[PDB]
Amino acid sequence: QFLRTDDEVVLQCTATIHKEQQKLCLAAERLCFLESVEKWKFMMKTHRTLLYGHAILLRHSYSGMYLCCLSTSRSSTDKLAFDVGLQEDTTGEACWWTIHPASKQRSEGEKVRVGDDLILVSVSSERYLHLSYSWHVDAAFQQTLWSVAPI
Repeated sequence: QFLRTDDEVVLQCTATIHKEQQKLCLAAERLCFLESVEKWKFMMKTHRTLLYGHAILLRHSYSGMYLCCLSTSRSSTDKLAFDVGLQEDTTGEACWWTIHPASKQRSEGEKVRVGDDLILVSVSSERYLHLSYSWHVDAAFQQTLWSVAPI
């Protein structure tokens, strides 16, 4: 089963809480946060299979808004990371993310499988969608690995 646009997914990263790893889910309601309204769909325009190096939108299902890298750096105590949040507007590059493999055992232009560990690169700011500690998401120079499950 490959990953496709319009398929409702949960977007997860591993966090190391009490020296204990668990899978956390991206959520939102105007910035983004983590939990475990966690439902997302990949899109290519305002159910095609996604390829690595494809730029995509992440549409939040409850709200209908998109995950966009912001200007501001207010959620972070690293001032080189940008805030990530929901935006209704989708002209410009800020709501766009390119998908990359975690592993060398996956190539650019290849089909993105479910259960593939993913790296998500902001088109406008060239930063990664990034897990930060509470736990939040920002856009930073350090990579975080994301995986997608069906929901």
